[PDB]
Amino acid sequence: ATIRIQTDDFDLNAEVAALRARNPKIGALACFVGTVRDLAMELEHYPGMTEKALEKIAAEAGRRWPGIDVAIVHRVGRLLPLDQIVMVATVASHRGDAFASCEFVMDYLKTEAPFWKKETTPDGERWVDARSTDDAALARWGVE
Amino acid sequence: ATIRIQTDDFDLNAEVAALRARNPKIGALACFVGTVRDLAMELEHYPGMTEKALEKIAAEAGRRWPGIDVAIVHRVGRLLPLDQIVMVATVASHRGDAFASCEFVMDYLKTEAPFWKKETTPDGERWVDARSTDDAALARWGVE
Ligand SMILES: [Br-]
Ligand SMILES: [Br-]
Ligand SMILES: [Br-]
Ligand SMILES: [Br-]
Ligand SMILES: [Br-]
Ligand SMILES: [Br-]
Repeated sequence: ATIRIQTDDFDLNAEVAALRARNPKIGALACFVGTVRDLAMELEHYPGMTEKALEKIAAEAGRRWPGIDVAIVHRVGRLLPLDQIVMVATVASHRGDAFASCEFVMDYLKTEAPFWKKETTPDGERWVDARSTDDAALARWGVE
Repeated sequence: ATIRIQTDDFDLNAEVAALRARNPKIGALACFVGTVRDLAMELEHYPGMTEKALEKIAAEAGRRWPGIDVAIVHRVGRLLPLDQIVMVATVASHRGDAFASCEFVMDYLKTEAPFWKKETTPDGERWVDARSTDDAALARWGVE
């Protein structure tokens, strides 16, 4: 369960190869990459706190789908349109568990991991909670 | 809808970048890579026929989730343990459609795309239908 928050960009290929190297006997790999939509974003985490939340999310995915492995890399800092934001990769013996766990981790990440976005309000620059709400995902995964 | 069957190996990064370059305004990308499990595999397709089936699968994904784009690269030939077999990548405005369409394409590919595996039987070398059966996926996607 390799989880990282960084400012540098990540290499999906390299992260996928390392996950496979840690899981020599299973071969179904699902991944997700989110990128700043071209519709600047300044993202900040809570050092230590946010990583622990991501570790808890990956651990819960492992409880629900025994035998998977999970990698998460999330960026922070000043991110431009088209920049990569986050990648989640999971591996399993079969594609069903790989897809489900990858989407579960993304849903839980987007709704619960502590991140903040900088926004300029009339008072001035503020940091606004970047967590999303997804009520259909919560019902899907059995939580209220 | 870029669909290819080839003997050469593929580069997930390069394929993902090209898909994003064809979809400048949406940023949620889901992908799947299947690899020969380390438990040689000789895979063959039906030239023309198999590509058309993959195109039909991607078109149906586009009918179900308007606004997505889909890329499929499938390998054939003599594939060793740990070799990449197949990649499917989808992009959408939001992660829900990206994940669902990617899994749908993989399920339909694995159960319906014409591929054959070489096997040595008592009579001798034979080519056996490599399509899988998934009855839970068929129910999930509304087909009987
Ligand atoms: Br790490
Ligand atoms: Br995202
Ligand atoms: Br599979
Ligand atoms: Br092509
Ligand atoms: Br596969
Ligand atoms: Br998203």
